[PDB]
Amino acid sequence: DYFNGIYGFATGIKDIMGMIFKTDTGGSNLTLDEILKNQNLLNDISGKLDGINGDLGDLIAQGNLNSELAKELLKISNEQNQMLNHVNAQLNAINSTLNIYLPKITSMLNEVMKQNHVLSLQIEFLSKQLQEISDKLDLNVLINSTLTEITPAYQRIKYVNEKFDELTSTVLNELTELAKSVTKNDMDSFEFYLQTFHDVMTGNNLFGRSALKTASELITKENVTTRGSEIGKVYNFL
Amino acid sequence: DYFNGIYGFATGIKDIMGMIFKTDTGGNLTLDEILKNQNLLNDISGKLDGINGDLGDLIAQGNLNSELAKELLKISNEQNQMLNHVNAQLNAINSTLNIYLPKITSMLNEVMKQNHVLSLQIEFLSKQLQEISDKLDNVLINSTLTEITPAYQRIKYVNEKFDELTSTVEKNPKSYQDNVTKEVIENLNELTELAKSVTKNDMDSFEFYLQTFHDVMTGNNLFGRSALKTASELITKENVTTRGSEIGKVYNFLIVLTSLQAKAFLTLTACRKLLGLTDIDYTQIMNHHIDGQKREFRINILPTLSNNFSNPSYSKNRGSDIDDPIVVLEAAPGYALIGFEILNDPLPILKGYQARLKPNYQVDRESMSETIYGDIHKLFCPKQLEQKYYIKDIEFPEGYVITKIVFEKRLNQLGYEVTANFYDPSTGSIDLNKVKVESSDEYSIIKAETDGIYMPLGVVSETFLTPIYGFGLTVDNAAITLTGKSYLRESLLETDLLNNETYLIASPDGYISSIVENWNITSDNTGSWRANNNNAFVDKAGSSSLYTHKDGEFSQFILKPKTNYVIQYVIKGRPAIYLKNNKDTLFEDTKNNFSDFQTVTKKFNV
Amino acid sequence: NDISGKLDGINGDLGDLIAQGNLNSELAKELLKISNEQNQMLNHVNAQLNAINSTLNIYLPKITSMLNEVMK
Repeated sequence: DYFNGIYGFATGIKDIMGMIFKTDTGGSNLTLDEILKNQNLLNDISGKLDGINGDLGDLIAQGNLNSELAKELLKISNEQNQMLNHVNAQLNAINSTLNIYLPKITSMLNEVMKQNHVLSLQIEFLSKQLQEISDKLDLNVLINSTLTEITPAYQRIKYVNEKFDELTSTVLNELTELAKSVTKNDMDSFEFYLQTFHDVMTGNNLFGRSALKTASELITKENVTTRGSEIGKVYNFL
Repeated sequence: DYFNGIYGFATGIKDIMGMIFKTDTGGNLTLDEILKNQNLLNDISGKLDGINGDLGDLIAQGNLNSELAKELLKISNEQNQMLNHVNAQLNAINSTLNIYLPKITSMLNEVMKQNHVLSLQIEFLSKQLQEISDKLDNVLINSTLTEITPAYQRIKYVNEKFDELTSTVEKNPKSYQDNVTKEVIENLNELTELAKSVTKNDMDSFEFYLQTFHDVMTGNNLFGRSALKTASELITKENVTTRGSEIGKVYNFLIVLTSLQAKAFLTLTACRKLLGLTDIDYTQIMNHHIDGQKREFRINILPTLSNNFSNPSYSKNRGSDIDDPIVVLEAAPGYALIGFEILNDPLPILKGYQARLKPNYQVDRESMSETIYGDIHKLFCPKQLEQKYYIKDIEFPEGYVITKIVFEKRLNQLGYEVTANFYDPSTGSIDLNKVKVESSDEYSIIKAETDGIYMPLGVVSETFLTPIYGFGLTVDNAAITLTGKSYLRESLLETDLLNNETYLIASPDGYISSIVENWNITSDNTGSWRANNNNAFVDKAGSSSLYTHKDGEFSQFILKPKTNYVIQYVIKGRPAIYLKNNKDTLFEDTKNNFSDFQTVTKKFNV
Repeated sequence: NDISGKLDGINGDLGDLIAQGNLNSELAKELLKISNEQNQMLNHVNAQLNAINSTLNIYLPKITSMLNEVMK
């Protein structure tokens, strides 16, 4: 087929992002963590209120007790039932929101994996056209320096990409855990590695050595006798 | 607008730290409480309470079989456990909304405000430091890269992310209770999470990176190679240059890096308050660290650096062989020459800045002016015949500031004469009677190429605008170089390398004056600009902007006859700009369409 | 275990007194409020003591034998 360029890849991505951004799940003001936390809290209060109203109910229906008192106990049984009813209200809403959500999500993950497979084919050609280069390589300090500077960020991004692909091609906890790690606000975040990757790529990094610059050198090292021109090989890397 | 030095930045920070340090958040939270659950819990609590209330009253009104009174009590405990456990959650939520959020949102609000003020004072310098790395390609060098980049990346990231989050947290604590949005809560969580990470005592701590940053900066690092020392090296061995002197460039670096840690410490202070840990006054340590970087700069690097500065670019231009031009840059009585810029966009132009001096070679912002000289290509370059260039490195003695430079080109023989007056750093008065004069025997001559000669181009100034005591023209490549000698050293040592008040102006990027009044729109008031309809209004595009729609127009009344002026404006969209006389049009710009803001530069002229 | 043991038998005795009636209304209330305070505290203590007893009783046995085997 045609390869539709970086602009092409990047728009293809933007599209899938949009598709995700426009998926309407249960539009609950609260997170996923807050729904499963609240589900457990309410499920427990419901569980306990049931067995209390159970016990209080058995006491009333064992009779043998004053009329006037049997009334007050009944009024206390109604209040208790109203409260269990009002609780199961909350817990129904939570359980039906989850019943909307997982269906909306599993189909959206499914679609993402599909639309992503289509894009990964448009660049499949070039794992084999880049392998052709490393085979024919054999050393600066300027080269070694940008390896040490980038590989941290490269490894995790690659890892998180591949592991996300592997987990969606088989659908859910394993996925929500990776999700939790990718989105956690701490100094050593995914976003941090994603940013420093770009900083290294463009040379916004104190000394101002872009990796593009350093990669370019290695490719134009006059030992590299593989097909294509310097332009091609570098643009491949890019 | 004045940059108040490192001392200035660092005390600005110390102040904000104090403001945080004196915030009270008295009283028990994880900060993992679902604040959205307030209504849910309040309701369950409300109902459970009144039932346990009624059942309680029944027990304590006696009249009740013993065996039964037991079972009812066991049913009261079950109920009470549950009410206790609920009110736990609901207390935490009510205190977070009621005590905590109010004291926190006002403190974060203030920090964001006082931090915006500091970030402006060094905004100039992300663009003046980027200018350097663009124009850049030992073991001692490689070693401080390996030593610092880990710490640099973490500090920078955590600083930027903390700033981005504190500016977009909701500051109205009312906004957090009752109808709070996923978005309002997510900003607060994102902040408390980053807080938890910034303050966590482990081998990969923020404090650890903040310490090793300083250790590398001062050369407490086995080898004893300071980063200032290495950063100095790279800059002095520059094959193609940027504006300013070695001193300026290095002191720029010094500012960026101190500023970074300054805010590292502020971020740290902030995060500890958010998490309600015991207060640490980082101020003492922060100041010790920043002070050491200064002394290391003042003692070990500074005295090796040049205060020379030159035109950073060149330009191929053809001049006149048949013109005998005189060009005179003369400051007014009380004023001194501060710097120049050759540019060629409208035409070959030499811009000259002047101003009145403050003590210790600083400049008086308000007293500051510029003048444009035209066709300097006829001064600097010949066209078909060789040009002789008398070369002399004119230098005056300490305490003298250059107040006039004259260029004379006669029969393709260019010369210059410099005048300097005595200046007193204590008062910052220039003495108009104590003048010295030098001019340009020893020369260099460039032969004219058909194509042109490389005339100087770009801003000839110090990084921070400062009066000058040397000046000269050099020739090569058929290339002409203007060089001057700044007083930046003498100015840094009285003011900022001593922790005294410091008043530095940064070399302007463009024009700083206009004959147009209220040429820079910022507020809604447009002063001298008059609108006509509600079709014409001020749009807040970050930096504000005149806006027109349908027929909406803005006008301003004004020039000497038969002279050339330069018009430049920064425009977006599809406007029409006129200099109309109610009969003639003197200048027109329609037919220009832009997606975004550009700058447009033209000239105009009985 | 000790705090639990003591709190239990007091709340036990105070509980029996309330449920044997014969008690002024206003007073029977205050004694109930003093039973809740006591019960909260006993509940909160038995929380800790349950965790401790299950760690020692279920968990440690199954874990120490599993770690033991793994080491071997």
